[PDB]
Amino acid sequence: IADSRSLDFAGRFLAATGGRGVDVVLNSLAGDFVDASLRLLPRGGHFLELGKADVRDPDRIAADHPGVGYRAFDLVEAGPELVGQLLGELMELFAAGVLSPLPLTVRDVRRAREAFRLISQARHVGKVVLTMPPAFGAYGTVLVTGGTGTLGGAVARHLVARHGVRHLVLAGRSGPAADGASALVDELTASGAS
Ligand SMILES: NC(=O)c1ccc[n+]([C@@H]2O[C@H](COP(=O)([O-])OP(=O)(O)OC[C@H]3O[C@@H](n4cnc5c(N)ncnc54)[C@H](OP(=O)(O)O)[C@@H]3O)[C@@H](O)[C@H]2O)c1
Repeated sequence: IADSRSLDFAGRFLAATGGRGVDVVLNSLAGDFVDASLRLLPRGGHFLELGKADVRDPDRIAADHPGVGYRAFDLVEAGPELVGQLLGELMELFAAGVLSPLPLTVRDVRRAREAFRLISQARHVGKVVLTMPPAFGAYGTVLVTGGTGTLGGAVARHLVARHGVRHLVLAGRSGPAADGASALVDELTASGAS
């Protein structure tokens, strides 16, 4: 480990590798950091830049730092067919217990301003995720307890009418015995919902 806000790392790690340096260097930092990092490829290797400030020419790097293939890249350069394979390979590993989702700072999308402030102040933890408003869907089941009531049944009619609900379970102590129950079922089932 070493501090990211100084350049001590550059001569701290070459000293820890005994001058061999490393074999690959993934950068996000700009400015003087770019050159200070190439110093950790004395024996050459890969050096690859995510940051889009201070992009460099692969050839004047290969010259000034023999055996260093430099490529600044963006995830879009992979192409959609490759992403699928890569994502397949990753999901294989998440399911094997090798990779774990990062720490999450979660917010409701309607509260997105504050979320971007967290991010722009570097005060988020790991990954920020925004979660959409509540919604009923035609996929999956919806439970309406007391769905033989003044409105509980009226809600059921309306969920299927304008919320697209296609699967319902109405519940109550009486259950089917409730009056208007088998009548409300036939009414909703005719509306296309199980
Ligand atoms: N309607 C209004 O103007 C109004 C106003 C304010 C608040 N609310 C609230 O809105 C909700 C619906 O009220 P509502 O006006 O439609 O009265 P409701 O017609 O009597 O419907 C209430 C439903 O809840 C069921 N129920 C009672 N106890 C239950 C239990 N332990 N477990 C499962 N189901 C139970 C009843 O079925 P079973 O007896 O067969 O179990 C009944 O079908 C209530 O929670 C009420 O507090 C309604």
